[PDB]
Amino acid sequence: ARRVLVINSGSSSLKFQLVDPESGVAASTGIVERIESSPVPDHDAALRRAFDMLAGDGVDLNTAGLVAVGHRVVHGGNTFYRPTVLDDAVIARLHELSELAPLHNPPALLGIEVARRLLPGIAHVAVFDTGFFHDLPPAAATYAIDRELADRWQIRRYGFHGTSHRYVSEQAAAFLDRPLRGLKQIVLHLGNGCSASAIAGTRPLDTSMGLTPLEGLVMGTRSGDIDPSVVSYLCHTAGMGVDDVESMLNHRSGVVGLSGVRDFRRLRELIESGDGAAQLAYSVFTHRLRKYIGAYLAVLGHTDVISFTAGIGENDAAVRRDAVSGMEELGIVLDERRNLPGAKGARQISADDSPITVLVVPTNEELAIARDCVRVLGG
Amino acid sequence: ARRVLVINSGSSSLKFQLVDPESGVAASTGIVERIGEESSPVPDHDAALRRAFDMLAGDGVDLNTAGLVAVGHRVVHGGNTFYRPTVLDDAVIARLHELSELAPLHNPPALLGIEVARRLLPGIAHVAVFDTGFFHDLPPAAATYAIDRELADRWQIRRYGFHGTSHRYVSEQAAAFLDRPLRGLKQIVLHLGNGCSASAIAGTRPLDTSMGLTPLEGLVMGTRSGDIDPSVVSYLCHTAGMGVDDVESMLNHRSGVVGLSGVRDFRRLRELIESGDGAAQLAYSVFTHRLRKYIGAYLAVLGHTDVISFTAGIGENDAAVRRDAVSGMEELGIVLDERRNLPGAKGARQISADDSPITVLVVPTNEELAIARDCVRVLGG
Repeated sequence: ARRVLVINSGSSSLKFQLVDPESGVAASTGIVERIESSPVPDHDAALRRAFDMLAGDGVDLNTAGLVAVGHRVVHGGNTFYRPTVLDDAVIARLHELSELAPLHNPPALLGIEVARRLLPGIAHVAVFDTGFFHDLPPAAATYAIDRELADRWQIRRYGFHGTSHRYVSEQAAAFLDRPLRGLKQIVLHLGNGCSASAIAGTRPLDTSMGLTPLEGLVMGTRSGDIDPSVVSYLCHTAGMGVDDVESMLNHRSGVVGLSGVRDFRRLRELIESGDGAAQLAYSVFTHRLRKYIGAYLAVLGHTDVISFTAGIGENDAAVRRDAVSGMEELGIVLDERRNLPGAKGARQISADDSPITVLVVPTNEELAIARDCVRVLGG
Repeated sequence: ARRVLVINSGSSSLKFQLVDPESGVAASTGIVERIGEESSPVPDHDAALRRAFDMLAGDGVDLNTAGLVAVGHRVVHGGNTFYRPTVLDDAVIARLHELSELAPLHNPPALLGIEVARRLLPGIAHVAVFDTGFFHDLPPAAATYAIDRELADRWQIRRYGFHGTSHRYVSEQAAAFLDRPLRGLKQIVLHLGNGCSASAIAGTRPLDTSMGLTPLEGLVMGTRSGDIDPSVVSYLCHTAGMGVDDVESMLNHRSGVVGLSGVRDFRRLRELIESGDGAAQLAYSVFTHRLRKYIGAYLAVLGHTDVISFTAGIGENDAAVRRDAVSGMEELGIVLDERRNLPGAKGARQISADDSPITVLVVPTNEELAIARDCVRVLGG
């Protein structure tokens, strides 16, 4: 029996999961936090802690049938898109992308360097969150700005949550018992970050995030779509700097910017007690999502299935209902008995007579990455 | 017969028209160009308007016997302050000056047009009409961006929308073409010209629109980018060393169709495509994909939709653009008819098949007439 250790290395925290790719069982899962007065000063002590934690649940990596270490990287730019076996020269090369993702890419490189020292007798593979969308058609990838300037600095729509969108699309096909290559579909990843995609066969046609993960849907702490003139306008009126504006749009916007709350489950309570700011944030969220659904129906022309996924998507009945209500003339009919809170697994939530099928499909990024590692190392 | 003089006062040029609001008949039309140039006999805005009186005299208008009753002035941005057609006086003009950070390039020359005209025609009433007015009322879920609330409130940041005069007027003509009251109709309007925008409308109330805080947001345009990740500004500061103000200017003046292909006129674009140019085909396909998305989005906002209308310079004339925008949409209720879509006819006309669940029209826009009828109405009779 064989296993893959999957790592997600951010700036103040580190996530890990040890998983068997054939059965899908997770032997051990955990997170190291707060990497100021902390027992974990740097990234070296952090990986050492994860080891102690694995030992504590009865795991030993010499006995566990370890065959690979998989590392998550947010941005592969225009040059890294397939799963990639790591060496010295590939790693040096990866440093050139920090321009595109300065908060997220450098701590992943830290995680790679440490893992390679402490575990030199095992192959290490990088997997890129941008990779599924590398082949977007040019009509959808190209922004309408100065050509020469765009090509020089590699500006285009990159897209994110690629591992999740590809996994759900495959599982939706299996649930329906139909070949994936003959399907057209829409996927909605609703978590702390939010994005939508439109997919034909095995190839994506469009997606809601852009150059960076800021664009598109309304999120927990990010604005999504906004006129790029806000930057200039805030400079000339408020005397705000460019770095200040960008930071406000990433960490002090979305639901928290409108209502003061990040935690989506608190928002329902505050609405029932008559808080006006909370009701406005929920309806701004809902309005943006309805637009992306209609826009992708037109892009596709004919749509077989629509699927909800991630933390909010798999669990929030009110959200799914408010996303597609009043759309029967477009082909969507929801069934209230089936859309009930508290259900489990892949399931149908639309009426039997709905022209377009609607599903909940749970996501499993770590399991998809483990299967990617084994494939690249020769089956 | 009574008549109104309608004025559009830009930085380098001034447009005008003398029109009868009851008959729709335009007695004189024209433009004064190259204002401020060393070569030019027109050094400032005072001389330009005087030039315009002479052309009217040339065209046969005896100004003292023409039955003139108002001057209509168009202004791009009214903020949250001015949204109805407004009788001008010196107090109103002072309040307008304070709004110029919302429109640094377009608002100032329109104020100059007002001040010159009040001095030369002091015994006629003057009226301002705001391109933002129709959208002042958007529902809060469509008007509000998802950013820091205290911040948005202090600096008056919201979706304002533009092409207001055109969207309203076309929505009224569509209802009239069909023999139906406006209050019972849900409709989409597509204004495709040098600038481009879309709206979603329920009776007399707009539900959404594609331009935003400024005219930069939404569809792909002649020289403007439309939608793009706001992170471009940040990214270009750090890597190409560009200043905020130069990015803004690039996004407004060197993007769009021109940025991708080198070309302006859409009639030139077609010839380049049919001759096989690769960059031209790409520019046009990016333009088309963005437009298809806005049509789908607003079908979902409305829920049920009665009619879709094309208008302005491209919408009224270009039959390939219409076909590319709505083909392949039969499962959404749209069926186009090839024979009615052909170039040649002018005037309001149907282009969908007789049995299409959703009706599709071409409806010509007449912004000068709409503005003249507003002047007469606010002046009490």
